Amino acid sequence: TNHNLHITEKLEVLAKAYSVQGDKWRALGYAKAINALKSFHKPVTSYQEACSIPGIGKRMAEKIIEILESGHLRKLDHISESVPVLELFSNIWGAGTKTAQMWYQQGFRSLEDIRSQASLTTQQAIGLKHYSDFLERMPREEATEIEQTVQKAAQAFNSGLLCVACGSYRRGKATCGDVDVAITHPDGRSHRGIFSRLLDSLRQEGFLTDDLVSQEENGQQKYLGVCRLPGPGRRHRRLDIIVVPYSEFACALLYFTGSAHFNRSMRALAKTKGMSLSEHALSTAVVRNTHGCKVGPGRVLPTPTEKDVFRLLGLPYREPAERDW
DNA sequence: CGGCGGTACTG
DNA sequence: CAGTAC
DNA sequence: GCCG
Ligand SMILES: Nc1ccn([C@H]2C[C@H](O)[C@@H](COP(=O)(O)OP(=O)(O)OP(=O)(O)O)O2)c(=O)n1
Ligand SMILES: [Ca+2]
Ligand SMILES: [Ca+2]
Repeated sequence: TNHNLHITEKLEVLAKAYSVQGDKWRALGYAKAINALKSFHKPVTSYQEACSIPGIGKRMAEKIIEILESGHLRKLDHISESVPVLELFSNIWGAGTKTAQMWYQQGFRSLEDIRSQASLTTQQAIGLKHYSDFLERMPREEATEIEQTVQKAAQAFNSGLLCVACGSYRRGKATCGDVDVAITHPDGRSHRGIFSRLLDSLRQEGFLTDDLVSQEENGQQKYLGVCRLPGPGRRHRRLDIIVVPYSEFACALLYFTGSAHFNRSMRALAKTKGMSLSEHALSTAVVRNTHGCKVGPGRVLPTPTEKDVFRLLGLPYREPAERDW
């Protein structure tokens, strides 16, 4: 469906360069531009046509036409030499751009330098230890196996527990970066307490190997960690689990499915219509002072299904595969 | 030009 | 609070 | 980077 693949391919490189350098807004504009380019019903044939597309302005149109007519993008040949290294360091889970810059500034140029000389948080050490595993997208069959491991451990405490793999898996992609499992109960009550029990059950199976984010003191809806399927040669994989009350399930699912750019656009649109959208609920506009500052949430508008959220936002419903932005 | 999603942990 | 993540 |  992407009729501008040669253009978007080269735009994404520049976008990634801006991203690993910490120019997050520039990268955002690029992301919206590239998404708009991939959804266009036709290969772009002129500057004027490109400019008429939302998300694309003069500066982006210049590059689009440059790639269209020459087949190349000169700016790519002028990208800083630090960028491949900053990208290398950014590929470590737990390490972002500030950290990458700092490491580069300290002279580090390889994962080996990071291993032997760099100061690493617990999360960064886990990310470094499983660098290759976490960087490799898994086949969705493996994601299925992981999801059903979690589901099997969950429904053992309560067979009525609903478990849905979200993220790229739910959007139907052939490969997944990590497994995203949402859990709830139509009951409305028996979703409570299952967090500790599920985590313990998965730990005793030897399924969970590392924890990145899990605040267990709190009787907590989110877990970020690492798992590995039983059997020889199995890779470590990133696993994220959310447990939500049924009344929020639709917004949770929607959030979890994404994609992230889809979520940002949808929340922006909600904001323009005097509403607020989060993983918890679709609500009315947040409460503000004389100053523009927010001081309180808006009133929750009940949403049993994703379609209800689309409805209350005045949007045509889209299946998960149509949210793959 | 200023704003750019809404949220949550870790240390 | 800065950084990072979903 | 784009948009209003
Ligand atoms: N900045 C972000 C990152 C993620 N998400 C949400 C939407 C995503 O779909 C979901 C899962 O995040 P992932 O990092 O797992 O991204 P995907 O599953 O969509 O793709 P991938 O296969 O690369 O993991 O969380 C979001 O709202 N905002
Ligand atoms: Ca994922
Ligand atoms: Ca994830």
